[PDB]
Amino acid sequence: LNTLVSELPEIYQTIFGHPEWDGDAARDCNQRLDLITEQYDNLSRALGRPLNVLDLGCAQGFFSLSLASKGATIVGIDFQQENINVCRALAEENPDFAAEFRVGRIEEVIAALEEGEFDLAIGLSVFHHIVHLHGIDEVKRLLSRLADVTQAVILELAVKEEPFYWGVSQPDDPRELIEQCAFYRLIGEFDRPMYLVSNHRVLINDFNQPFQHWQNQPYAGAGLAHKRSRRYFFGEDYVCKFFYYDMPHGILTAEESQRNKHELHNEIKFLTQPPAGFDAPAVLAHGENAQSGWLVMEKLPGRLLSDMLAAGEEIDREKILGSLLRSLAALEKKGFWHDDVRPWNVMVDARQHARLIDFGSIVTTPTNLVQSFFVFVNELFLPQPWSNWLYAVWQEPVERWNFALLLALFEKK
Ligand SMILES: Nc1ncnc2c1ncn2[C@@H]1O[C@H](COP(=O)(O)OP(=O)(O)OP(=O)(O)O)[C@@H](O)[C@H]1O
Ligand SMILES: C[S@@+](CC[C@H](N)C(=O)[O-])C[C@H]1O[C@@H](n2cnc3c(N)ncnc32)[C@H](O)[C@@H]1O
Ligand SMILES: [Mg+2]
Ligand SMILES: [Mg+2]
Repeated sequence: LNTLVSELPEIYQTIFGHPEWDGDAARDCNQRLDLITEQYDNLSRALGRPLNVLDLGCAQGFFSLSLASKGATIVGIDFQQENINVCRALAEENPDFAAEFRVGRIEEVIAALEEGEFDLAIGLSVFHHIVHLHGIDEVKRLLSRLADVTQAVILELAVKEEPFYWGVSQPDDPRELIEQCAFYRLIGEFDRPMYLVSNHRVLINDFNQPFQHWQNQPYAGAGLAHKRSRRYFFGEDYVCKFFYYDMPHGILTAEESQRNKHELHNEIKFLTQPPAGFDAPAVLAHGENAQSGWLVMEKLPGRLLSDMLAAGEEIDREKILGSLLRSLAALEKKGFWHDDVRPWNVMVDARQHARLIDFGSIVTTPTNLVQSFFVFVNELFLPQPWSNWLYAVWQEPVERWNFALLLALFEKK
């Protein structure tokens, strides 16, 4: 071992189980391990078993042995013979660690990966070299591939502003390397951001679950209103709203950024403590960091009224309207209003019962929202008896218009 460590061109990491070398090492390593193992455990638990882990550019093997040290079956790749020779030496000293090391290039290793081989892959301070060599677009395709064949990827990414010659080749924002992947979240920063990424699972600390589908817009036909700053992930029994407070390319203004904040805090305040006698979807998890915030809630069944109308579906307008008026009256009695009641925020189930979603639209201060509900009634459809209903409402003075009165009048023929 002694000789193998002199044979290293550089001592990059702490050498595992050998404090004699801790001054020679360029990187102290512990702060980043505690974040990596914290995520190892989360995903280990969610999968229900120990993990297969791929350590890309493993250096002197510190992170792979540290993980093998907890039942992980690891593979370590580095393109320097000297590095792996040290890795195996350390692995031989720890003989019951399931630990294997290969001399290889990340580009080829990733190219040859089959889906499921590894649950977790780790790429710390290595992709910048590859961006310099092969370019931004080639590295995005490597990382898409790597995310597709694993459940989770941890990356620590060098940034352009660093005073090295390869800095100029890097994108403006390190998020440019991973924004094409479905899910990403910043989990730390050192002296360099560290991201947890996945194309298969929502990875929040208390909510680690696969998703079947995700979208970068709220509904068919929403356009680009949120400038792609909100992501929506659909599981079996949940929906996760993930809002970025800040985006690459500077595209989100300060006001757009506040909008993402207010709307999310507000929804959480509401769903966390909803007014008695109001069936609101349950909060399964929520949190935020400096970059973003998230809310995970129970998935209501059915389809958006907007899509049912788009597909020309046969709907019961009486049942949709009554159920929707019953809950708007109910909210109103308890001092709440929804300021965005439109087809695309109404979910309709198989029995034609209608529920609101998008509860960040809730305000707690009436006629102006009733007025606007007439646009909704109009989008919904005037035949009778709904022409009479509406004229009955219009005989009252506008100041008197509210949802109790819309509902009362609607219950008379
Ligand atoms: N509880 C839920 N159950 C089922 N689907 C939901 C639920 N919450 C949200 N959705 C779906 O996710 C989409 C986005 O949700 P929502 O409309 O609440 O987000 P938003 O960010 O407020 O967007 P916008 O205000 O632009 O409509 C909805 O259009 C709907 O398809
Ligand atoms: C700066 S280090 C990072 C070490 C370790 N992941 C960490 O952060 O502690 C970069 C490592 O990646 C290896 N490396 C760089 N480019 C590589 C490539 N294309 N293929 C394989 N290994 C590479 C180097 O040999 C070196 O050990
Ligand atoms: Mg909506
Ligand atoms: Mg909304």
